[PDB]
Amino acid sequence: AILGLGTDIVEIARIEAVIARSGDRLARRVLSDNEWAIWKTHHQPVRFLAKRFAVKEAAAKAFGTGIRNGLAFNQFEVFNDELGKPRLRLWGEALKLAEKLGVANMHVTLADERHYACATVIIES
Amino acid sequence: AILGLGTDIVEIARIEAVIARSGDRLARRVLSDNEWAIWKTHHQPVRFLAKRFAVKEAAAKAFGTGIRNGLAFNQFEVFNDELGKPRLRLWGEALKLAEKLGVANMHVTLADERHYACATVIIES
Amino acid sequence: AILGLGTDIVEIARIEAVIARSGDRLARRVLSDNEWAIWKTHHQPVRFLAKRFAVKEAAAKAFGTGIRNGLAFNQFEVFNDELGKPRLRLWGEALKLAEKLGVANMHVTLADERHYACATVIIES
Ligand code: NA
Ligand code: NA
Ligand code: NA
Ligand code: NA
Ligand code: NA
Ligand code: NA
Ligand code: NA
Ligand code: NA
Ligand code: NA
Repeated sequence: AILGLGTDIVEIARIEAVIARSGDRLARRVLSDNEWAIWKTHHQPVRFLAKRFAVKEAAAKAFGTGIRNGLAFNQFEVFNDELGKPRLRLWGEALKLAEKLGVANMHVTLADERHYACATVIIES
Repeated sequence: AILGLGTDIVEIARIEAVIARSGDRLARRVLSDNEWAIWKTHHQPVRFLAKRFAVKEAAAKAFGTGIRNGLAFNQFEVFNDELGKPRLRLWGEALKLAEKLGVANMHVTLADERHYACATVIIES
Repeated sequence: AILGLGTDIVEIARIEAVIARSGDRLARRVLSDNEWAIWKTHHQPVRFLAKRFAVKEAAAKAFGTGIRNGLAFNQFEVFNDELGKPRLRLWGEALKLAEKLGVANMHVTLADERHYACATVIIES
């Protein structure tokens, strides 16, 4: 029943340094068009981006494919449900891959301390 | 089937600072009566509290309840079995919630370094 | 169904300090023959060893640390498949224990930042 498992850890100060070197580049690689617009106006953009990077990198690793099946970051996004829990929403080729794998349930968890954000994703049939 | 997933990370030095500001308040909030009695005489109270917080916060996220404070920290506790695996024991509304969700198994794992403790919890039917 | 869950976090500088004190001792203890051969010529050997330690401690916790004696980190070999995905290959008593437990699938995920490596392992029937 478990189709894949993924984890990530992000050092928030490293993302801050990346933004200072190359501006919006990291945000546009990692965020969807929708999420990019929220980062542009967020009050804690570095922490927002660090936590999203953690979730989306964990989700990409959970899907677990090489370049042949690229779950590009620009075809899925994270949102919070009514309880504040992170949830994944997929479209385009990202959603097509989930259908091909027979993904029936996705589990997402995220935590952050001052200096690090960590996330785990499990996809299941 | 996986019913929920939760993870947490705790910066031990942040817990140390919390204790310096407000004494036993954090311990009284996170620990059950039984766990409080061990903390009172523990040789590493800060680390004991940091690791229990990580496990119990991970566990609350795995239950992922919309019941306002449905998995209250004062209604469950952690112990180790003969294999060294951390285990959850629930009473009151916490146990009622577990029964309503149909929880048949609870998997808990915990790790700590000098500066951080982390934990992941999966509940399953 | 899930047979076990384990997580670990490794402070890389702690591994680096161990190596400065006792050289190859740690690597020779925890790594399998295959992993030892990579450690000897790796361009980032300390980071290699720290990440392997994270997987081996996570996998040990998943199987159950106090189960038996004669289990050892060098029997939890990690390798990369043709996609670069980390995978477990078991030898000796670890392989026997897996067969006794009815392990049908093993899921491994690993992530590293500059100061920490973390891993989670799930074994399943
Ligand atoms: Na921190
Ligand atoms: Na306190
Ligand atoms: Na204890
Ligand atoms: Na115990
Ligand atoms: Na348990
Ligand atoms: Na700390
Ligand atoms: Na540490
Ligand atoms: Na050594
Ligand atoms: Na780091």
